[PDB]
Amino acid sequence: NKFQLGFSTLSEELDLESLQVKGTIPKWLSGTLIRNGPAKFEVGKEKFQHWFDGLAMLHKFSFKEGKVSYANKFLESKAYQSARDTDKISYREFATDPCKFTDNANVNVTKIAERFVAMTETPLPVEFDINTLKTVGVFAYDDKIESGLTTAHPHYDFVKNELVNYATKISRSSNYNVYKIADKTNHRNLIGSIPVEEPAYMHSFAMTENYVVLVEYPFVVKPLDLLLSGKPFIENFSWKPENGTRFIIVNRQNGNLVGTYKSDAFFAFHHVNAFEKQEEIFVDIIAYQDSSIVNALYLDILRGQKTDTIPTSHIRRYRIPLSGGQVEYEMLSSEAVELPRINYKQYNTKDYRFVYGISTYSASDFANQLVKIDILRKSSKIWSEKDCYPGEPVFVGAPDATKEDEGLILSAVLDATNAKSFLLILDATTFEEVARAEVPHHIPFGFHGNYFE
Ligand SMILES: [Cl-]
Ligand SMILES: [Fe+2]
Ligand code: NA
Repeated sequence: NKFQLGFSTLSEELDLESLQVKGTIPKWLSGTLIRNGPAKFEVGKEKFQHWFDGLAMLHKFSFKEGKVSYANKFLESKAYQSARDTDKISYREFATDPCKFTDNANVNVTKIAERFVAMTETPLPVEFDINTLKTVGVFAYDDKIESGLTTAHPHYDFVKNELVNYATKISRSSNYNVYKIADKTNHRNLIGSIPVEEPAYMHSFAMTENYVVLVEYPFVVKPLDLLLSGKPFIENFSWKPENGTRFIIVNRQNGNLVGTYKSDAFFAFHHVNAFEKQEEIFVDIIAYQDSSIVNALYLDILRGQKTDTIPTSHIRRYRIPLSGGQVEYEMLSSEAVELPRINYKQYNTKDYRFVYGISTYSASDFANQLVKIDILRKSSKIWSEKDCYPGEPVFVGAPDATKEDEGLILSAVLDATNAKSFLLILDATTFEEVARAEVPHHIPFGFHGNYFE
């Protein structure tokens, strides 16, 4: 196991004005890339069980006409602050309990009410200063919407300038609460509540021009088990393929229920993109056969010799006939893909051609390449390097771009032989390297980041 180091704690927090650049970073790139992920996998004697459980650390890559500055700090959440001060796991994580719920926002980052927030799947995000990476505190919403579980994968409507998400109220009468947030406010407007007996773990969802599509994988929890059973969060979820996958379509303007459509059981973390065509909706999902991937991302497996027990996922385009009939799918690529990203700003909710992600196909190593899938003419473009393990490829469109794949791809890459990470920058069109920035230490394998102008 050569990628061992990527699942090891990073104690060191620093703020360096310059990183050693090899190449040329386009002048027009003058924004900030914020990477989020786990960077502390134990608290003294107690070890975190799952990859998702590790305490949040933010990594900042700010650009100034060729130069690139770097800073990293642990998110000073109550989860972290309690661990640091008591040397005891204090809050309930995704798959680890101590001996109310966690603010360990280690999944993603966005802006809400023009404030930078780190997110996880618990109700309240954590506000941080993009300048200092200091933690402001818990970001309270100004509304009466109830929730126990939500996503760190909100959508953004650029036309209406709305953040769109859902939150599950987990009670003896549970609801999927689909909501929106207008710019310069922290008030959530309830679009619609879908009642549900046994809520499903939906890490993300699909948004089209008119609709929000909740794809309800049959990986479900009994609310009372979550409340009473003395077992970590994810251990209370059960795979029930008899139920099949339910596509719940909600009009994201008037909150009307368009319809529910069923397919054969499957699981997914990440949606890629969705769009409407004539009397049909197309939902592109990074799908697994079942929920076994969840139990594969425990650290003792990820750190272990047996790599080939981690299930692979593929881009499946599900076609929903609004007219009627069961939902069917086809594969857009034979390549194994995870952590998918697109030209989000321009082509989200719309018909598109290009997907970027990590490739997990195990041709030589596990998670050892970045891939660019061409949906139109099939085929793909690959990036890799000896004993290098790249992170989520973040697309950034070029100024006044006429094409979908005109811009840059930013990826945090772990060099195992060097025992240190570097920020890879690829031309989105050719998918070949233009520059890279050297980081003094290793950046643990994170989840999601975003580029802010
Ligand atoms: Cl229950
Ligand atoms: Fe995710
Ligand atoms: Na090979």
